[PDB]
Amino acid sequence: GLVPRGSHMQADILDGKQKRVNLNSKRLVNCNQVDVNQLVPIKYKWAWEHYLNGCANNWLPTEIPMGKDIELWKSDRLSEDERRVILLNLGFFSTAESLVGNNIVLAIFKHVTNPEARQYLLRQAFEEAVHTHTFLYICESLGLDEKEIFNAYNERAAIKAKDDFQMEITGKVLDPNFRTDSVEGLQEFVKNLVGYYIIMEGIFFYSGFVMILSFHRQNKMIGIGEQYQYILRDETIHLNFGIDLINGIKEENPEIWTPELQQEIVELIKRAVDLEIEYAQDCLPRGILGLRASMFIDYVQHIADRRLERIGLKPIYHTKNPFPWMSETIDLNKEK
Amino acid sequence: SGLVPRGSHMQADILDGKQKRVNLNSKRLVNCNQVDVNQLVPIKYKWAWEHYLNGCANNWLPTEIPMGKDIELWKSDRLSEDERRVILLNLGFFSTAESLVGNNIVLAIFKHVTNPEARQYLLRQAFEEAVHTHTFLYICESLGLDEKEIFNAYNERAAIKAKDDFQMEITGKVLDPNFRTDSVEGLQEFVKNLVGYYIIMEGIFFYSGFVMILSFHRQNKMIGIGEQYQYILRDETIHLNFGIDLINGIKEENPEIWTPELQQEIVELIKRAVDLEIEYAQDCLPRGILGLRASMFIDYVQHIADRRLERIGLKPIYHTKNPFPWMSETI
Repeated sequence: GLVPRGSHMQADILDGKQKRVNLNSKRLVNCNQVDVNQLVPIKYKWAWEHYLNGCANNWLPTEIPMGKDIELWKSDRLSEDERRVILLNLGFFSTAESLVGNNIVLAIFKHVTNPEARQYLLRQAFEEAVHTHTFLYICESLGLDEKEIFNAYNERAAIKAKDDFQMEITGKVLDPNFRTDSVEGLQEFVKNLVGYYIIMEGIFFYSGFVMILSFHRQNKMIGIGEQYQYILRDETIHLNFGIDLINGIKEENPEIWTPELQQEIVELIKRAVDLEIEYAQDCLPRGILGLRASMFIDYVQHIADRRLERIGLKPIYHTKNPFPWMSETIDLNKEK
Repeated sequence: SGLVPRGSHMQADILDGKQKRVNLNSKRLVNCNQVDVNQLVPIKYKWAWEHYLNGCANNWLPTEIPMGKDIELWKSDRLSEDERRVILLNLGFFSTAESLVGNNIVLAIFKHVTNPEARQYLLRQAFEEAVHTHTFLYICESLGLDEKEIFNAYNERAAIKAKDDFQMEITGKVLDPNFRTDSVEGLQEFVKNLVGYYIIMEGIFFYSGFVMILSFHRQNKMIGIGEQYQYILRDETIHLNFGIDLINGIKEENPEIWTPELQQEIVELIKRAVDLEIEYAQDCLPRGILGLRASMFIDYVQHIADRRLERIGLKPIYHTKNPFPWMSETI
């Protein structure tokens, strides 16, 4: 257990040694008593593990062949109703990933005063960029009008409704005056976290996944499908991290978790469910093979219940999952 | 290139929403509030997108690089006290330097680069900083170093602190929650931050260290650390090229900011960085090690400074030769 002479670096600023970080002084928010620039010693092992797991999931949209997708898209084989599902989903996702990425950088990162959690955030934000690249790649491959697709959240009411809601639940976290060192401020911050991790990534995205992966299972648009499988694998970790972060902040700041905040989070999730159901209905006015709006009523309620449970809230809908295969692809894409 | 099929268009039910489609010619690198920043398309800055694609093609993780030979050498008496000093001081500086760079991308740069393709690159770059930070943790754990001792070096070692303090100063007022780039003064301050982090920190302050560590690698010493630094160098080369492109792009779009006064201030900042970096090299090398002496870094740091100056349209000022020409070899 012995190293040779000179294996330590020597300080010439003696008072500087006090800036070594006390592990137990570290906190997820409002931590100004220790140096946030030093990674060590790691306190939140869960955050570090999410980071390592994400790093092991590198993929690039350009590694996935689109030849069969292009051939199918350009043919007359797809019904207009099938195309409608694909186009609306691309429309929503093309900008939703940028909304998530921008929120990580511009809202979340400043207030998560912890280096190991920030490491994960940097991986997460980069993954959003990869997802955005996916939608560009799909548009270019299929010869879609890229501006029509990317502007969809400004042109289609059911998509705009979801993203206007997102803006509302973002709160004032972007404001130069926003701070998390009041009870009210930290509560607002937690609502932003619920909005992005639980609602946008955990409910809005998972519903899109069923629509697209339903095509994949029918051997239609399998290039898009494979890309969405990779996206789902990432989003599984994003969600797990977000849940851990919310639960960690609650534990360290129990005064924020009032009946009032609890009830508001429940109402926000209810509003998300209604908006996602309305979106599914816009995607499926008549339904397509293997996909009807009524199935999404049950599915969206089901997953909302699962999200509520994970952050210590009671399930409210009690519906069953009409897509058992999603759980099996969820199983295959489970975090280590 | 096939025909657009019937029914393959997304139909609008908000009729005036079409106005929000982004006009290519309206996009700008800074102060762009006339178009929607959330939509990537249409891509204007091809150079930014190219840097993004290049970074994505460079994936690596430190845990993929075996440390067995490095551990054996570190435990042996075949590495001198002086060689250990060079390694430890560099690990000390780099362990927090990448966190500083990444934090600045997120907390200072991203908000004000009002362009989605440039932001795609920034997210890739910030993730690469995280990979580099991981690298230094992994080296510490592999070699059984005191991790708190290494990561706290920038608070404990004067020559390291001097570099990072200068870095805090040149960061300017960009972190002020009310800082804005929509004035000549504001944009000049922002450009000074870009020079500070891309040119000075990533383009000069990393370079004595690269030379020192890669010199060990060329002598077959600590080849595990060496390989990790080779991957870091590959990333850092793209970081620098992006930063130079961004600075030059902002200048082109806002030429009124590039005043003789600003040009002179930037030269003076780079001169101060050179002095600090030479002092850091002197701290690493109180005595010579094979092919490395403190005096060599006077020539080298000045040489690379001249190269950085040229790339952002400023005249070289030192005119020194490069004593480490092998740094320009491809691996």
